[PDB]
Amino acid sequence: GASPTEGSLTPFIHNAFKADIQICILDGEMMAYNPNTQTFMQKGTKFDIKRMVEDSDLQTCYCVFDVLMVNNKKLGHETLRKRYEILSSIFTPIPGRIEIVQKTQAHTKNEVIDALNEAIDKREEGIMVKQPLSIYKPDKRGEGWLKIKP
DNA sequence: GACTAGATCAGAAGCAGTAGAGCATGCATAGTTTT
Repeated sequence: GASPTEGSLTPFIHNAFKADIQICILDGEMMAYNPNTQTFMQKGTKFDIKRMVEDSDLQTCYCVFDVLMVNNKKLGHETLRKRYEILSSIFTPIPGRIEIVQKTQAHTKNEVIDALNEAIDKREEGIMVKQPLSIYKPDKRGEGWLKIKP
Protein backbone atom coordinates (compact mmCIF):
# COMPACT_ATOMS: atom_id res chain seq x y z
CA GLY A 1 0.00 0.00 0.00
CA ALA A 2 1.27 3.42 -1.07
CA SER A 3 -1.54 5.21 0.80
CA PRO A 4 -3.28 4.66 4.15
CA THR A 5 -6.64 4.07 2.44
CA GLU A 6 -5.52 0.92 0.60
CA GLY A 7 -2.73 -1.47 1.50
CA SER A 8 -1.65 -4.57 3.37
CA LEU A 9 0.55 -3.04 6.08
CA THR A 10 0.35 0.75 5.73
CA PRO A 11 -3.42 1.16 6.35
CA PHE A 12 -2.85 0.03 9.94
CA ILE A 13 0.34 1.96 10.79
CA HIS A 14 -0.58 5.28 9.16
CA ASN A 15 -1.23 6.68 12.65
CA ALA A 16 1.68 4.95 14.43
CA PHE A 17 4.11 7.85 13.88
CA LYS A 18 4.60 10.66 16.37
CA ALA A 19 3.10 13.92 15.14
CA ASP A 20 6.44 15.69 14.70
CA ILE A 21 7.78 13.18 12.17
CA GLN A 22 6.70 14.18 8.65
CA ILE A 23 9.53 12.90 6.41
CA CYS A 24 11.02 9.57 7.41
CA ILE A 25 13.15 6.80 5.90
CA LEU A 26 13.50 3.44 7.64
CA ASP A 27 15.25 0.14 6.91
CA GLY A 28 14.01 -3.15 8.28
CA GLU A 29 12.83 -6.71 7.77
CA MET A 30 9.34 -7.88 6.81
CA MET A 31 8.07 -11.18 8.21
CA ALA A 32 4.88 -13.11 8.94
CA TYR A 33 3.07 -12.97 12.30
CA ASN A 34 0.66 -15.59 13.64
CA PRO A 35 -1.74 -13.87 16.10
CA ASN A 36 -3.53 -16.90 17.53
CA THR A 37 -0.15 -17.85 19.02
CA GLN A 38 1.32 -14.31 19.02
CA THR A 39 4.50 -15.68 17.44
CA PHE A 40 6.54 -15.05 14.31
CA MET A 41 6.22 -17.71 11.62
CA GLN A 42 9.78 -18.60 10.67
CA LYS A 43 10.50 -18.24 6.96
CA GLY A 44 10.09 -21.41 4.93
CA THR A 45 7.23 -23.89 4.94
CA LYS A 46 3.56 -22.96 4.43
CA PHE A 47 4.04 -19.28 3.52
CA ASP A 48 6.02 -16.75 1.51
CA ILE A 49 5.94 -13.17 2.79
CA LYS A 50 6.40 -11.90 -0.78
CA ARG A 51 3.05 -13.16 -2.14
CA MET A 52 0.95 -13.96 0.93
CA VAL A 53 -2.61 -15.09 0.23
CA GLU A 54 -5.31 -12.74 1.49
CA ASP A 55 -7.50 -15.42 3.09
CA SER A 56 -4.70 -16.56 5.43
CA ASP A 57 -4.97 -15.42 9.05
CA LEU A 58 -1.23 -14.67 9.12
CA GLN A 59 -0.35 -10.99 8.80
CA THR A 60 2.65 -8.81 7.93
CA CYS A 61 5.02 -7.38 10.55
CA TYR A 62 7.84 -4.86 10.02
CA CYS A 63 10.83 -4.99 12.37
CA VAL A 64 12.91 -1.82 12.08
CA PHE A 65 16.65 -1.64 12.74
CA ASP A 66 17.78 1.73 11.32
CA VAL A 67 16.68 5.25 10.41
CA LEU A 68 18.28 7.27 7.63
CA MET A 69 16.35 10.56 7.53
CA VAL A 70 13.91 12.35 9.86
CA ASN A 71 12.54 15.85 9.16
CA ASN A 72 15.08 16.64 6.44
CA LYS A 73 17.94 15.56 8.71
CA LYS A 74 20.52 13.30 7.05
CA LEU A 75 21.49 10.63 9.59
CA GLY A 76 23.62 8.53 7.24
CA HIS A 77 26.90 9.92 8.56
CA GLU A 78 26.06 9.67 12.27
CA THR A 79 27.07 6.83 14.57
CA LEU A 80 24.89 3.78 15.18
CA ARG A 81 24.09 4.81 18.75
CA LYS A 82 22.71 8.17 17.65
CA ARG A 83 20.57 6.58 14.93
CA TYR A 84 19.22 4.11 17.50
CA GLU A 85 18.34 6.94 19.87
CA ILE A 86 16.58 8.93 17.15
CA LEU A 87 14.76 5.75 16.08
CA SER A 88 13.42 5.35 19.61
CA SER A 89 11.63 8.70 19.15
CA ILE A 90 9.95 8.04 15.78
CA PHE A 91 7.00 5.69 16.32
CA THR A 92 5.29 4.21 19.34
CA PRO A 93 5.39 0.48 18.53
CA ILE A 94 2.08 -1.30 18.04
CA PRO A 95 2.85 -5.02 18.33
CA GLY A 96 1.93 -7.18 15.37
CA ARG A 97 2.28 -4.43 12.77
CA ILE A 98 5.49 -2.46 13.44
CA GLU A 99 8.23 -3.08 16.00
CA ILE A 100 11.81 -2.18 16.94
CA VAL A 101 14.42 -4.92 17.15
CA GLN A 102 15.87 -5.17 20.65
CA LYS A 103 19.64 -4.78 20.95
CA THR A 104 21.52 -5.77 24.11
CA GLN A 105 24.77 -4.15 25.21
CA ALA A 106 27.53 -6.74 25.59
CA HIS A 107 31.30 -6.51 26.10
CA THR A 108 32.44 -10.11 26.64
CA LYS A 109 32.57 -13.28 24.56
CA ASN A 110 30.64 -15.33 27.13
CA GLU A 111 27.68 -13.07 26.37
CA VAL A 112 27.98 -13.82 22.64
CA ILE A 113 28.02 -17.58 23.22
CA ASP A 114 25.10 -17.27 25.65
CA ALA A 115 23.09 -15.33 23.07
CA LEU A 116 23.87 -17.86 20.33
CA ASN A 117 22.94 -20.79 22.58
CA GLU A 118 19.65 -19.11 23.51
CA ALA A 119 18.94 -18.35 19.85
CA ILE A 120 19.47 -21.99 18.92
CA ASP A 121 17.18 -22.86 21.83
CA LYS A 122 14.46 -20.58 20.44
CA ARG A 123 15.03 -22.14 16.98
CA GLU A 124 16.46 -19.07 15.27
CA GLU A 125 19.18 -18.82 12.64
CA GLY A 126 21.80 -17.15 14.83
CA ILE A 127 22.74 -13.76 16.24
CA MET A 128 24.31 -10.61 14.80
CA VAL A 129 26.67 -8.05 16.31
CA LYS A 130 26.80 -4.30 15.62
CA GLN A 131 29.64 -1.88 16.31
CA PRO A 132 28.29 1.16 18.22
CA LEU A 133 30.36 3.64 16.17
CA SER A 134 29.70 2.12 12.73
CA ILE A 135 28.55 4.45 9.94
CA TYR A 136 26.02 3.48 7.26
CA LYS A 137 27.92 2.62 4.08
CA PRO A 138 25.40 1.62 1.40
CA ASP A 139 26.19 -1.50 -0.66
CA LYS A 140 29.22 -2.44 1.49
CA ARG A 141 29.55 -5.70 3.41
CA GLY A 142 31.28 -6.46 6.69
CA GLU A 143 32.02 -2.88 7.77
CA GLY A 144 30.30 -2.61 11.15
CA TRP A 145 27.77 -5.44 11.00
CA LEU A 146 28.71 -9.07 11.67
CA LYS A 147 26.65 -12.27 11.73
CA ILE A 148 27.18 -15.53 13.63
CA LYS A 149 25.49 -18.90 13.13
CA PRO A 150 26.07 -22.38 14.58
C1' DG B 1 3.01 -17.82 -5.30
C1' DA B 2 0.83 -16.42 -9.63
C1' DC B 3 -0.03 -17.57 -14.13
C1' DT B 4 -0.53 -20.22 -18.56
C1' DA B 5 -0.69 -24.37 -21.66
C1' DG B 6 -2.40 -28.86 -23.21
C1' DA B 7 -5.50 -32.87 -22.59
C1' DT B 8 -10.10 -34.44 -21.64
C1' DC B 9 -15.10 -34.72 -21.44
C1' DA B 10 -19.75 -33.16 -22.22
C1' DG B 11 -23.33 -30.01 -24.37
C1' DA B 12 -25.11 -27.84 -28.18
C1' DA B 13 -25.53 -26.53 -33.11
C1' DG B 14 -25.33 -27.70 -38.10
C1' DC B 15 -26.33 -30.94 -41.61
C1' DA B 16 -28.20 -35.29 -43.77
C1' DG B 17 -31.93 -38.35 -44.42
C1' DT B 18 -36.64 -40.09 -43.70
C1' DA B 19 -41.64 -39.88 -42.87
C1' DG B 20 -45.96 -37.38 -42.90
C1' DA B 21 -48.90 -33.78 -44.50
C1' DG B 22 -50.63 -30.60 -47.81
C1' DC B 23 -51.58 -28.62 -52.62
C1' DA B 24 -52.00 -28.69 -58.22
C1' DT B 25 -53.44 -31.57 -62.52
C1' DG B 26 -55.78 -35.03 -64.86
C1' DC B 27 -59.49 -38.21 -66.07
C1' DA B 28 -62.77 -41.90 -65.50
C1' DT B 29 -66.90 -42.63 -65.02
C1' DA B 30 -71.51 -41.76 -64.22
C1' DG B 31 -75.39 -38.67 -63.90
C1' DT B 32 -78.30 -35.32 -65.81
C1' DT B 33 -80.22 -32.44 -69.43
C1' DT B 34 -81.33 -31.52 -74.23
C1' DT B 35 -82.93 -32.79 -78.80
